[PDB]
Amino acid sequence: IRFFELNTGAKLPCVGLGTYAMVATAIEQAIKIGYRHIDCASIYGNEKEIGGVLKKLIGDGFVKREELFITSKLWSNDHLPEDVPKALEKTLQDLQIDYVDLYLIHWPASLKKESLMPTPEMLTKPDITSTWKAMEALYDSGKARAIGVSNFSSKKLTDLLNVARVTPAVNQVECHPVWQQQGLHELCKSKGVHLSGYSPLGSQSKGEVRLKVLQNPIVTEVAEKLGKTTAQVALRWGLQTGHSVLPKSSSGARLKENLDVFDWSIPEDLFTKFSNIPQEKFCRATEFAHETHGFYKTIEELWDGEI
Ligand SMILES: NC(=O)c1ccc[n+]([C@@H]2O[C@H](COP(=O)([O-])OP(=O)(O)OC[C@H]3O[C@@H](n4cnc5c(N)ncnc54)[C@H](OP(=O)(O)O)[C@@H]3O)[C@@H](O)[C@H]2O)c1
Repeated sequence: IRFFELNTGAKLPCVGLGTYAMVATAIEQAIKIGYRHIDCASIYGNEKEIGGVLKKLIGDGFVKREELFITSKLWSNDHLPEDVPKALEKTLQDLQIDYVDLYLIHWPASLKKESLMPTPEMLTKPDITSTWKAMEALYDSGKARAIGVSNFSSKKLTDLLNVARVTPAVNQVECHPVWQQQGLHELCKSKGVHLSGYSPLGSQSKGEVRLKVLQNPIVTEVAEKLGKTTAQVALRWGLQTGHSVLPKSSSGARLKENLDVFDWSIPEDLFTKFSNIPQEKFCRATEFAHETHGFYKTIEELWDGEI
C-alpha cells in the first residue's frame, strides 16, 4: 500500500523527495526521516552533493542501495544519441551509484549541446525516437532500471508509445488539485504507464504561486474537517488520484509532515469536492517555445493544448 508497481515489476515508493533547490543537509535529513524515493535531475546542479549523502548513508549501513529508488533526468541539451549515455554516466558518477532506478527524458523539447538554460536561439528540432532508442540502450545495459519521460502531453506520450520497443514506465508531469490531469491519468492507466506528480504542493514558482494549492478554499475546508494540514491533504489527494507525489521541503518539520499521508484518507464526500477547483498550470515552459526561433512555436504546441 506504500508503492506503485511499474510495468517493469519494480516498486516505486508513493512519496518521493523533490530535490530542486535542495541542499545536502536537507536530503540527508529527509532520508533519516523516512524518504526512500529521491527525485533528482542533472539540471538541479546538486547531484554531486546528493551522491555524497548517499555514499555516507549506504556506507554507514543506514540504508542499503536496494532500499532507495533514485530517479534522474536527461537534460534537453543532451538529447542527441551520442550524448544520452554520457549524460547518464555523469549523473551516476555524481550520485556515486552504479545505476538509477528511473531515468526520464526531462522535456520533449531539445537544446543545442553547448547550451544549458533554454533560450530561443538554443532551441532545436527534437528527435524523440532517436533519444528514446538511446534511453532503451541504457535500460538494456542496466544503467537505468526503468526509463520514462517527463512533461509529455497525451499526444506526445501516445506518439512515443507507437514507436517504442520498451514501453515508458513513468510520465512525470505537474499534478496537484489545481492541475488534475484527468485525461492523462486515463491514458496512462490504460497503457500501464505510471503518472508521477511533480510540484504536488503547487511548485516553487516566485510570487507564492503555491498558495493556489496550499490555501485553496476546498483544500482548506477538507484540511479543517480532517484535522490535517493543507499540504497533507494536497498530497493525500494525489495518492488517492493514483499518482506518486514528489514534495520538496528544506524543513525537517515539513519533510516529516509530508510523509504522514498513509494512515488516513479523504472520504469520498470530500474527495468529490475537488472537482470544482479552478484549473491552471504553473510550470508553463515558455522557455521551450518561440514563434520565430523555436521548434514548438507556442506553449500550446509544446503541450498539445494541455495547458
Ligand atoms: N520533471 C519536471 O520538469 C519537474 C518540474 C518541477 C518539479 N519537479 C520535481 O518535483 C519536485 C517538487 O516540486 P517543487 O519543487 O516545484 O515544489 P512542491 O513540492 O510543489 O512545493 C515546494 C514548496 O512548498 C513548500 N512546502 C513543502 N512542504 C510544505 C508544507 N508541509 N507546508 C507548507 N509548505 C510546504 C516548500 O518550501 P520549503 O522548502 O521552504 O519548505 C516549497 O516552497 C521538485 O523538487 C522536483 O524534484 C520536476
